[PDB]
Parts: sequence; structure tokens; C-alpha cells
Amino acid sequence: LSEVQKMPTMIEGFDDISHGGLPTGRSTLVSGTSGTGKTLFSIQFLYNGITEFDEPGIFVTFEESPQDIIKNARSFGWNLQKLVDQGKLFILDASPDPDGQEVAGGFDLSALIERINYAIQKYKARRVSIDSVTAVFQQYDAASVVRREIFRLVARLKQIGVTTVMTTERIDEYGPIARYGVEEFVSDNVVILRNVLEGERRRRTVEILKLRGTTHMKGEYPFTINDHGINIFPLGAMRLTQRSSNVRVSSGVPRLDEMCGGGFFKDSIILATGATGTGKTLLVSKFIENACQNKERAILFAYEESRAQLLRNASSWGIDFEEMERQGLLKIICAYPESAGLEDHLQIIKSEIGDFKPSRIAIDSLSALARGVSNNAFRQFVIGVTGYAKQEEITGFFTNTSDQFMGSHSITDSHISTITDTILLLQYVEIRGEMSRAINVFKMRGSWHDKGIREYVITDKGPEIKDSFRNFERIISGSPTRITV
Amino acid sequence: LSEVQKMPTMIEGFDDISHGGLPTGRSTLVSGTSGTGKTLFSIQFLYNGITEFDEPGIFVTFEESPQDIIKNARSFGWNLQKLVDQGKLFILDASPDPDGQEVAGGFDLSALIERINYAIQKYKARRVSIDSVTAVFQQYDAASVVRREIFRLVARLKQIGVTTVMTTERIDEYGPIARYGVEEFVSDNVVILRNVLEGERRRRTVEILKLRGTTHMKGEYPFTINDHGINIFPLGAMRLTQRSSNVRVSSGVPRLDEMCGGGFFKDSIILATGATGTGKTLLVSKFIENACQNKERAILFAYEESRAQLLRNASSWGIDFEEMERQGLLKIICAYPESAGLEDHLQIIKSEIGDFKPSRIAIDSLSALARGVSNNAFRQFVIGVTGYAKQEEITGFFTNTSDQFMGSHSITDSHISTITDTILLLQYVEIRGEMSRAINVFKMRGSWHDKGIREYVITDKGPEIKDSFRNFERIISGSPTRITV
Amino acid sequence: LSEVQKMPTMIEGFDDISHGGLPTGRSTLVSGTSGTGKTLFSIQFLYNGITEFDEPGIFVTFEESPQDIIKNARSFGWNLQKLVDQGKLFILDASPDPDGQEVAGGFDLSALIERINYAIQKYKARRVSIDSVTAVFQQYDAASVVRREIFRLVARLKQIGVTTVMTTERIDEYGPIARYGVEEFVSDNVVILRNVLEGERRRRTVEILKLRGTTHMKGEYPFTINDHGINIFPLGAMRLTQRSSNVRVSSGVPRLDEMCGGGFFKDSIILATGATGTGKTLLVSKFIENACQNKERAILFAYEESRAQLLRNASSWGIDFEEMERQGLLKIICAYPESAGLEDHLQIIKSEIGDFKPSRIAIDSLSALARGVSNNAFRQFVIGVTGYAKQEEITGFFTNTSDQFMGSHSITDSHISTITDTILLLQYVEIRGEMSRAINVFKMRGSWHDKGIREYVITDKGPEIKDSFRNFERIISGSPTRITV
Ligand SMILES: Nc1ncnc2c1ncn2[C@@H]1O[C@H](COP(=O)(O)OP(=O)(O)OP(=O)(O)O)[C@@H](O)[C@H]1O
Ligand SMILES: Nc1ncnc2c1ncn2[C@@H]1O[C@H](COP(=O)(O)OP(=O)(O)OP(=O)(O)O)[C@@H](O)[C@H]1O
Ligand SMILES: Nc1ncnc2c1ncn2[C@@H]1O[C@H](COP(=O)(O)OP(=O)(O)OP(=O)(O)O)[C@@H](O)[C@H]1O
Ligand SMILES: Nc1ncnc2c1ncn2[C@@H]1O[C@H](COP(=O)(O)OP(=O)(O)O)[C@@H](O)[C@H]1O
Ligand SMILES: Nc1ncnc2c1ncn2[C@@H]1O[C@H](COP(=O)(O)OP(=O)(O)O)[C@@H](O)[C@H]1O
Ligand SMILES: Nc1ncnc2c1ncn2[C@@H]1O[C@H](COP(=O)(O)OP(=O)(O)O)[C@@H](O)[C@H]1O
Ligand SMILES: [Mg+2]
Ligand SMILES: [Mg+2]
Ligand SMILES: [Mg+2]
Repeated sequence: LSEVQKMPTMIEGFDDISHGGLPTGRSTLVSGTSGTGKTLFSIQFLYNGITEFDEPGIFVTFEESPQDIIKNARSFGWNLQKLVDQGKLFILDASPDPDGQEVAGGFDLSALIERINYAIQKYKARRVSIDSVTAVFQQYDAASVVRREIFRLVARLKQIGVTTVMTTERIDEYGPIARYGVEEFVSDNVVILRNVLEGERRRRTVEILKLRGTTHMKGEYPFTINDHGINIFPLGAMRLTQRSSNVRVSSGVPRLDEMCGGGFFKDSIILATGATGTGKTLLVSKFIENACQNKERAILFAYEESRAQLLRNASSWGIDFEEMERQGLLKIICAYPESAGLEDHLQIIKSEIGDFKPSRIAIDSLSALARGVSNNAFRQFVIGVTGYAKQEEITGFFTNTSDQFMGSHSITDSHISTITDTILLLQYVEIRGEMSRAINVFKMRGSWHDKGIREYVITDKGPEIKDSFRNFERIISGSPTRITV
Repeated sequence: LSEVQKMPTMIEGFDDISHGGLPTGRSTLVSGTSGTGKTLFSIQFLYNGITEFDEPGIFVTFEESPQDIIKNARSFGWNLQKLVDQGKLFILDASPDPDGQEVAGGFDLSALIERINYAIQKYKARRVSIDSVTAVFQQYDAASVVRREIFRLVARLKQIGVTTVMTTERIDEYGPIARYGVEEFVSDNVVILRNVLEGERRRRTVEILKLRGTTHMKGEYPFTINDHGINIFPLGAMRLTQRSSNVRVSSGVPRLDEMCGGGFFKDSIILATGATGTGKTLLVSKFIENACQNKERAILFAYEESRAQLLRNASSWGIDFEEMERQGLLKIICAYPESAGLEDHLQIIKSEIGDFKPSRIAIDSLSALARGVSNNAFRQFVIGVTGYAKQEEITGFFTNTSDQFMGSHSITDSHISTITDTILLLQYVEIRGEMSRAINVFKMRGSWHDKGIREYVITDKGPEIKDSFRNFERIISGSPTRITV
Repeated sequence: LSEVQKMPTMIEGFDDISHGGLPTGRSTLVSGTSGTGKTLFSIQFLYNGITEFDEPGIFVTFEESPQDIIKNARSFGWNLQKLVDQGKLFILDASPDPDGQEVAGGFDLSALIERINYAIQKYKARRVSIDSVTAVFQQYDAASVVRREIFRLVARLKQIGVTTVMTTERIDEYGPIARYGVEEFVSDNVVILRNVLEGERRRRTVEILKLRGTTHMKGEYPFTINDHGINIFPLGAMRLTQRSSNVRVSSGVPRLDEMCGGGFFKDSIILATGATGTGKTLLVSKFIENACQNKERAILFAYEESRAQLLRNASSWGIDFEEMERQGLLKIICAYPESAGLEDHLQIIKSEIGDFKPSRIAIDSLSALARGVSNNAFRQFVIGVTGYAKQEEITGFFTNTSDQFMGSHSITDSHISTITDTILLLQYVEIRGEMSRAINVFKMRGSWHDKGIREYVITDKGPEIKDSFRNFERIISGSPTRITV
């Protein structure tokens, strides 16, 4: 008599991919291999319901004992025992009793359905989570029997009018959606949780395969499990709207600011690319030093150099990062790119930005984060970081180490130049057998910028941008040819 | 006694691939994994029949309850309850009753066939849709029994003379066409719906494998599910006929118009390619500004820069996009390439063009749309966009960011240059250690165009195209060599 | 009533990936193919418990006889017989007796559980290891029966309150986690041991798939089995904190030290890259000679040249490595890269550093170690070596043979330049048909360094760094062009 209403799950990123949550009064199928977060998803569904909408929830477990479920939920800061004592949550223990011997007859799904209905009526439950129906159906080896029993369960829960989340099982990550293969077709809604193993690394993704009668974002979306539960990131949080401003921000190098027409833009992304030793880290350090000298908070996400090495280099360049950190203006987060996946790094960056509320951020060596990851996943990560930084009106400074040290015919082999607003090209220039460096403002959207490929030297005082090689040809090749007069 | 007549389905793009629709008086097999749109296809078949030809339809469901089918159809704006009340549609509920216990004997297909025949005679039905015969046949584990029962059903429905759509099931996207493997050979017509997972993205494709006694377009064809149902796009809508005209349209840069022999052609595709920062977005902005200054509607499909960043850059270039939007002359659609698949982007572009009726369109950075997609799918998308724009007599301006910033030996690594009519090559030119830019009209079909590689500078007033580097060699390499006199 | 406490295993690297060990009072599933170290892991778990925390352990074996288990443990220096005699360890022999005939009834898991409970009560056991439950469950061909029995066992061991390690079985390295496929879902914790075969080489990795109610590091982590048991290396031991100092260390070439602004840094990584014959080994030899002349211990990890060939070349260069070794100041470890995997090489390097306590280390030809290994695994190895060296305040000198001998447009095709602090670029320079060499300090973090591409010749006295090619262009190409005056 009406359209397909949805019930928000309040799981970060799930409601966005599901376009409003799970459909109301229907059964949703959550399928995934071991460790994919099925139990976590089901528990978070009820917990969020109870906490945000005061909707009593029912949890049906067939393997994990209720005590173990409550003990598990605490790792996320969830006190399920408090909810149980308040009558808001009820954990229906349907696990086989050890004292109960094997039964040769078809397991009584009718008794379980009656118990669930009684619990729903008693606690006025609006949400139901069913843990590992596959444990129930393994006694039902036949696939037809399994489909019939799932159909009975879904139809009964539908007649009761409760929103249900059923966790099922799969052997392969990209094989059958569920074990028997009849689970994904009896359910109205199918959610797939994967733990893809790529490059000796586990990537967790969530996919909404079908929402009968409703639109949803298609494909796999990476998600992480942290102290707050499941955190899904829908493809860079789409576009949104961030009103870019003309406000200028200094780069810490006055000559570079002149080269940029008055410094960088506050709501812009700066990309300093070049070969190793070109001074990208020096520009990042001067950027952070300028940020903090103006009593503005900043963060330095490093991924190649340790904290102490950064400190030593900054001190050698006349920058006291220790005093900056003591003043509470600078927070240096360094970490090896491998230590965690790109989604984990994005979550850490978001959390640090939220806790510190910085005005500027400097990520060192995006190339380091691109190690051993597919170009598509890397691009998704950069989209996420850039969008999040622009949304908070945060000035971003990113560095990318070019793989070729001279003759580099591309700005970035990952092709992130299309996403950045300002591009600083740093390169070596062979001059009289000496390896001079050159800095050029390759790109600046919305601002005039010096086209000069200007020489600069690195001293104890920082970078000193000199004149341009106005008597040389093919500087870009790294090996220019000098012309008389 | 006659040839093989076909019954139109009126599903956008299906009748084209099927060369007139589904054959009349025969059973069509619609096979696909979970969430492929089998139920949607079957429902749309009957709904389109009833609404466009007043042909009563019969829907046979074995899992989804009739109430749920009616509730599902509303997401597409279809009021199936109205049709049921009018006697034009009948939903035959054949789902197993929960109160009915298991039956050890072969399920009575004869009773179902008799019920379907009675319904067809009562409602004078010309169309029939059968939902998940696989649910029926899972009780028939044996494949031979399944083939026999499908043969009986198809033969009976054929004797009745109704056009039937049967939805069947598969475990793998590219595995067996159906579960048992006997379904695709008893049916006269086989349609395969796939939800291929590639690059963490779901691509939906429809394939007509065989139409016994009729020709059909071969292979997979992408299709999307939106608020209007299934929308199939047959390989760029073939050729068609768009009478190109000699009418000229200004580019917003008078010197560029002179370089093009009087501006671009109205019914032509313009491709501005170059490295990052070369000013492709500037040319797009001037193009849109010229379009709107002449009181002509235009659309800007951006995929790298946000709306506000485009606004800021345009204002910095003396272009007021806000006033343009207020006047109803400009509509700016920006969106990340990942947010949706290429078919979805094509559908969005088509819908926006239809709703706005623009005279010009400007897509920013086709390269952004090529991220993480196969070259073939990208090429298909460009063919679609170019053909649709040319059909509506719309002038298209596309930008492609070259992956190499100097020495680019190709116009486009995706090789779309063969599809575009006008090509504007933008490149950096190293001159006296300064990174000057160069604009050249690489290509212009049906018009004389300046061969000069002309220098241009970007100011607050826009691009100023200066003279050509007439005293330099190897400009194209990016690092030219100057010659005296 | 409390959070999820964990029990340390004291297995090197396991507690780090598991974030504190195995959860207390729960069953952990250790699955892996033949030879993956399941039995070794289970035995080490109990042995470490007993030896470090005085926690009595119970070992349940179904195939390996207790005598054979004790005999096996001695290869790691573990005297399990001493623990058994002390009552700290009990090996419960549950293997089928040869005199016991086949049983058609379901094997009595209840009797085994009662025996285990009796043993736990008698020895006050806190840890339990179960060897090859799969041998038990093969008589239970049915997967449902297997899941039920595993559930009974886990629930009973949980009620007893002991931490349990259960070793299960798999046929494929990346196939089902366990044989039946029900083992990984009844267990609260799943650990996967793999012996991946890549390039005719076996790579052993450990993965913690899920720790219910606790966070853990995700993905595969390489581990080796040596005379001390399982040794896991969690992704380079994360970041840690190594306070870099400004202390300078001589390179053995005074002119090179001048080029580096006073020599290399003590807590830094030096990378000498160049074509074959450029003199990387000469720089390594002079580095070691300077290390030992100052009465400082050093190690030379070679991977291309034999010990005697290194001796001969050093003597030809006026360096007496034999006297250095006799004095106990130099230890030369040479070995073919293939002889062992990257994890094995890392373990050997760590062990040698620990036994010798060197002040400097010189690894010859990282490129040799990159032969036939994925770039990701190689990068992980370099991260490990660099981090370990920096942690011990050890100066590292690494050499990388460039694959291209002239025109090399990159420092390292493996792109390790981002990880190194000092980069010495060695290259050939064609001059008047003579193949002169050139040395340039490409990079030096935290120090001024000469930008000059200086010629050097190799004599019996070592390298003699001459002036720079100040009258030549395109030296970097290898084929420079001379200019008059
Ligand atoms: N506080 C936490 N922070 C981060 N990750 C956590 C946290 N608690 C649990 N996890 C992770 O979440 C996963 C838990 O999965 P969950 O129990 O929800 O279901 P599942 O793995 O889909 O199915 P199964 O019931 O077979 O375990 C584990 O792999 C664990 O690593
Ligand atoms: N209004 C809509 N707009 C866009 N997509 C929709 C809309 N309504 C439904 N969908 C999508 O269409 C799909 C519905 O598939 P459908 O029910 O027709 O059959 P099927 O997936 O082939 O088979 P099954 O019966 O197993 O679900 C879902 O995956 C859903 O995402
Ligand atoms: N002292 C040692 N040093 C190095 N490697 C060792 C040592 N002792 C044993 N190994 C290795 O450890 C492995 C022993 O594996 P383990 O017996 O622990 O269990 P598993 O291989 O997982 O299972 P299974 O019970 O089927 O053998 C062997 O492959 C052997 O090469
Ligand atoms: N005190 C100094 N004087 C002059 N140059 C220095 C000094 N300290 C460091 N440098 C230079 O700084 C360079 C490092 O720059 P950095 O920003 O770390 O490069 P990257 O592009 O890899 O981030 C060194 O290669 C060296 O040339
Ligand atoms: N006010 C201005 N004056 C001169 N140049 C400008 C001005 N604003 C922007 N630019 C130039 O515009 C360039 C951006 O051009 P754009 O069309 O966005 O490049 P793309 O080819 O990436 O689309 C900047 O790199 C800068 O050189
Ligand atoms: N006594 C010598 N006099 C001059 N040159 C020598 C002498 N002994 C060896 N060389 C030079 O040393 C080079 C080897 O340098 P080495 O460090 O082994 O190169 P790599 O970069 O491969 O490690 C030889 O190619 C040769 O040019
Ligand atoms: Mg750096
Ligand atoms: Mg652009
Ligand atoms: Mg060598």
C-alpha cells in the first residue's frame, strides 16, 4: 500500500551504499567467509537500533553462546549486558545443547520460529539478527530442503513484520554467494562481506548485491573493523559541496609564494613531485613550519622517514619540530605503508584530523602508499583523502617520488595529477657536471603562477630559489644543452 | 504457416538486441545470478505489454509473495495493484504454503499448468512470466527429471499459444547458463543477465544467447536498473543518420576560432588534450561562457574538480558561472568517475541532456572516466556519448589529460582521436627555462585549420593565443632547440 | 563481566600480530597444509607457557606418538621429557590403537573430553593443544556431524576455562580454510599457516583471520622455522622509535666524505647504485676497511662474489680482509640469494648482527636478493633490514646493480631509493672513446652534499675522486657532448 521504506542501520557508510538502510519488514542476507564481520554486522545492527531509535532487538545465536556475544561486543565499547538487563535486547540461545543427542528427523524450524515470535511479542522487537543459519542447515544437507526452510523462516518473519538480518556462510571469497547456493535467492536482500587476500594482505569489502524494490550503490566497498565497529567508506563519499575560497596560504618559502601568485590556496591540494633528494620533504617541512609559526595546527603524515630522522633533518634545516610538538601545534604521524591497508590509512588520517582539527596537513610520499597496491585502490584512497581534506577546508600538501630520476616524461606514474590543484615539479638538472635542482610550478588552478624552471639550492636555512636556466635547452630532460649568448 | 513473429517488450534496448522483441507464442529463458534483474525483467515484460498494447499478463511466483511483488514494482513507478484490480494482471501465487508439509512424490507440474491455463483463459492473457522455476525444480534434484518437466511446461504453454518468460538460476556469472544445465536447451530462447564483478565494481550486462528461428545481436550488452526499470544500451545504438551541417559555433576564444577557420562546427566533437595545467578546463569554461552569452543552454560534465572549485577558477578567469546557472542557461554536473559505472554515467548524461535540452555539452577529462576501466568499455562509452550528442545536433567539447607531460608521442593513450572531429593539442614548451604553453589545432574534419603551434598565456581575462614558435625546432618534444635567425 | 583478555604465546612475532597473544579461555584454530608447522606451533605454545609463566599444558595427539613428539621437540632445544617428569606437561595419547578394530558408531568425543578434563584438573592445566582433530573427524565424513562435534569440544573446553589450540587440515594453500569447511566457523579464533609455492620456492606465512572480540594485524606475515621454533616477522616490526643522531662516520674515501659534508651519518642507510664494474664493491670494501681501522666491528653481507674473490679484490685494492677477520673486527657472510628465502636472509642478518654486535654493516648487491622475488616481498625485506639496522644504531651500506649500464633513467628499478638516506650514483661516462666512471652524491638527508658529478679512477690504492666534467653536457646519458671553452 506504500513504497519500500528502509530502516537506518547507522553503520558508518552502510546507509549510504544501501540508500537509507535495510528495507523495513524484510530479511537481509549477510554472507561472508570466516572473519568477514557477519556477527559484528548483526550485533551492530541491533545495537545501533536500540541506542539511536530505542528499537528493541532480538539476537538468535546457534554457535556463539550469549555470554560470549556480550563479551565480544565490549571490544567496541558496547555493553550488551546493560541492554539485556533493560529488556531492550534479548539473546535467544538456539545453539545445540551438548546433552542433547543427535536427531535423525528434520530439525524443527517451527519451534524456533515460535520462540522468535514469542520473544518479539514480549520485547516488542523491531529488529532481529540471526547468527549462522548455516549451522542450522548443515543438518539439512539437501539444498532443496535448505531453500524450503529459509523460505519458511523469511515468510514467517515477514508476516511478523520485523526487519531481519541473517548471517550465512561461504567457502570461497568470489565463489558461490552462500554455501548451498539457495540462500541468496530466497532472501529479498543480499549483503556480501569479503576478506579478499591480495599481495599477502587482507582487504575487507562490503557489497550490497540486491535490494528488492530499492536502488543501491553497486560493487564492493572497502570497510574496516575498529574499536567502533564496522566502518564503510562509499567510494570517496561521492562529491558533496565544499565552497572553495580565494584565501591564500603561505608555503613557508616566500619566493615559492611569489611563484604561486601569492602562495597556495587554503582550500586546495598541493602535490610536490620529483626524484629522490629533490627536496620534497624540505618543502613539506617548510610548509608545516609556516603553518605553526602562524599558530595554526598541522599534521605530517610521513611514510618513509622515521620521526627522529625527520626531526634531525628539520633541525639541520633550522626547523625545530620538537618545540612545535611541545606547543601542541604539530602532530607527526609516521608509519610504514605496509603496516595497514589503504582503507586503514584513510581511517587513521580521518581520525587524526578529527581529534586534532588541523588547518593544514602534509602527507609525505604518496608513492610510498602506492607500494604493492593496485592503481585503482590507490586512486580511490587519494580521492578519499583529497575530498576529506577539502571538505574540512584543510590545505593538503602531498609528495610523490618520481620513479625516474631524470627524463621523467610524466608528473606521476599513478596519474594523480588530475586530482591535485597545485603541482610543484622538482627535478635534477645537469649543469657543468654538477647536479643542480630545479623547481617549477607546473600547475595552479585559479591562480597565475610563474612558468620559470628556477634553480634552487638546499642550505641550512632551507631552500633558496634562484633565477631560471635562461641560457639552456632541454632542462626537462635533465641534461640540458647550453647556448652561447 | 508463417515466419517467426516477435512480440515487443518495450524494454529500452531489449527490442533492438532481440530484433523486434521476444518471439510470439514461445518460452524465453531469462537466466542470471542473484540481483541480475530477472524478476524485474519478467515484471517489466508484463507491465509494458499491458500498458502499451493492452495485453493481459500472468505472473507466476514461487518465492516472492504477490503483495511483495506489487510492493517491489512501485520503486519503478508501476502500480501493479491497479492492473490487478482492473483484471489486466493476475499474480498466480504458487509459493509453497508454510502449513503444507513436505511431499516425497514428484511435484505436480500438471496442476500448475492447469491453473495457468485456467488463468490465461479467464483473463485472456497473451503474456506469461514465471518467477524462479528453479525453486520448483530443486525438489527435482535429478537433471533428467528437470529437463522433462521444463519440456512439459514449455510444450503446454506453447500449445496454449502464450508468450512466456521463465526466470532461472545460476551460481557463477560465466559458468553454466543455468543450475542443472538442462534449462537452456529445452527453452527456445535464452537470455542471460550477468552482474560481472570487475575491479570491485559490478557491471550488469544482458545477452541474448539464442532466438530459435530469428536473428539477434550477439554478445553482452550493458544495462542499468533505474527508477524506470531495465535500460539496455545496444552497442552505441548502431550508426543511425545525423545530417551534419556546416554551421559554425564560436569557441569563446576569437583567435582559436580564427585558428579553426571560423570556429567549431555545430554538429561536431571537439577534443582538447594535453598535460595537466595546460588549460583544458579554461577552454571548456570559455566554450560554456560563449554558449551562454548567446542565450544557448549548455551543460558541463566535470569529473575532477568540484562545483565550487570550478566556480572559483571561472571567476578568476572573469567568468561568472553562478549568474549563468541563475539564468537557467548553465547546468554543472560534477561527479567522481568511480561513483558509478560507465553505463550509469552514460545514462545520467542522456537524462540530463533530455531534461535540459542543451545546445552544447562539455565533458571534462574523459581520462578521469577511463580510470580503472577496460579500454573496450571506455571506447564503447565514448562512442555512445559522441553518437548521442551528434544525434541531438549538440556540440560536444571533451578534454583528455595526457599521461605524459612532455614528449607525448600520442594524442590519446585511449586512442579516441579516431572518434573526434576536432582535436586541440595543448602542450608545455620549455623556452629559456620557462614553461610556456602551446596550442595547436591538430585536426579538423571538413574545415581548414591553422597548422601553427601558437604560444598562449593564461591571464585573468582568459587565454591569449600569441604567435607561433617560428625560431625553434622540436617544440613537440617539449624541449625545443632555438636557431639563430 | 570483563573485556577479552589475551594469553601471550611468546612466539616471536605472533603476539604482535595477535595484539597480545591468544584470547584466554577460548579455542584457537591453527589450519595449514602438511609441513606448515601446525604441530610445531601447538608444541611451542605449551612449551613457552610452561617455561615463561609456569602454566601447565596439555597436549592431545591423535597421530604422532608421545615419544615421537618429545623426540621432535629436541630439534629446537626443548626437553619435553623433563617437563613431563616434572608434571608440568602431559601428552594425552588419543591415537587409535592398532589392536583396536574399526568402530561403526560415532567416535566417542565425550570420552576424550572427559579424559582431557581429568588431565586438566590433575595437572591444573591452563593451556591445551590438540593435534590433528581432522584425524578424529575423518571417521565423521559428514560435515554437519563434524561441525556439531567441534562445537561440543569447543564449548566443553570453554566451560573448563582453558585456552586451547586446535590444529586442523587443508588440501589447498588458498582453498578452503579447513577440510570440511565447518572448522573455521565453530572456532572463535582462526590462524592459517601456509607454505605457498612460488618460483620453485616455498614461502611460509602465518595469518590471523579472526580473533572474535579483539583486534589483530591483518593478512599474511612471513615466518621461518629454525632451531628456536617459529619466528614471525610482523611487516617490518612497524615503526618504533630510533633517535637519529648527527654523528658523522667516515666512508673510507676522504674525498667522498668531503662530498658528503663530513662523511655519512652513523644512524643512516647508504645506497651505492650503478652499473656492473662501477666500483660499488670497492666502496663497500673501503667502508669496511674504515670501520675496522677505527677498531669498530663490521659485517659484509655479499651475495654475488665468493669470500676468496672478495679477499683477492680487496688485496688488489690494498685492503687486507684476512688480517681484519683475524683481529675479530670483520665477519664476511657471503651466500647465493637463492640459497634461502628473503625471510631466511633477514633472520640470518638479524642473528649475525646479534652475535657480532657490529657498528657498521655492508650488504652487497640488493639487486642479487631481488632475483626472482616479487617487488612487494623484496620491499618488505629492505624495510626489515633498514629498520633493524637503524634500531641498533648501525650504519648500513647497500649496493644495487642498475640493470641498464648507461642512460639509466632511474636510481633503482625496485624503487628502494625512497627508503635510503644516502644515495651514491655510480655511472660510466663515455669520453673520447674511453669509459670513464662518475660518482655523484645523489641524495643525503640532513646534510649538505656535493652536487658535482665527479670523475674517479680505480687504482691499486682504491678510488681517486677527481674533478667534475665541467665542460660536458648529458653526462647522465652516459654519452656526454663536449663544448669548447
Ligand atoms: N574492536 C575491534 N576492532 C577491530 N576489529 C575487530 C574488533 N572486534 C572484532 N574485530 C574483527 O572483526 C571480526 C569479527 O567477525 P564476526 O565475528 O563479526 O563475524 P564473521 O567473521 O563474519 O563470522 P564468524 O561468525 O564465522 O566469525 C574478526 O575478524 C576480528 O578481527
Ligand atoms: N527502482 C530501481 N532502480 C534501480 N535499481 C533497482 C530498482 N528496483 C530494483 N533495482 C535493482 O534491481 C535488482 C532486482 O532484481 P530482480 O528482483 O528483478 O531479479 P534477480 O536479481 O534476477 O533475481 P532474484 O529473484 O534472485 O532477486 C536489484 O539488484 C536492485 O538493486
Ligand atoms: N629445528 C627446526 N628448524 C627448522 N625447521 C624445523 C625444525 N624442526 C622442524 N622444522 C620444520 O617444521 C615443520 C614441522 O611442522 P609441524 O610438525 O609442526 O606441523 P604441520 O606441518 O603443520 O603438520 P603435520 O602434523 O601434518 O606435519 C617441518 O616442515 C620441518 O621442516
Ligand atoms: N643543510 C643542508 N644544506 C643544503 N642541502 C641540504 C641540507 N640538508 C639537506 N639537504 C638536501 O636536502 C635533500 C633532501 O630533500 P627531501 O625533501 O628529503 O627530498 P625528497 O624529495 O626525497 O623528500 C638532500 O638530498 C640534500 O640535497
Ligand atoms: N588568473 C590566471 N592568470 C593566468 N593563468 C591562470 C589564471 N588562472 C589559472 N591559470 C592557469 O590555468 C591553468 C589551469 O588550466 P586548466 O584548464 O584547469 O587545465 P587542464 O588542462 O588540467 O584542464 C593553471 O595551471 C594556470 O597556468
Ligand atoms: N687495481 C685496480 N686498479 C684500478 N681499477 C681496478 C683495480 N681493481 C679493480 N678495479 C676496478 O674495480 C672495478 C670493480 O668494482 P666493484 O666495486 O666490484 O663494482 P660493482 O659496482 O659491481 O660492485 C673493476 O671493474 C675495475 O674497473
Ligand atoms: Mg622524502
Ligand atoms: Mg581539468
Ligand atoms: Mg659487486
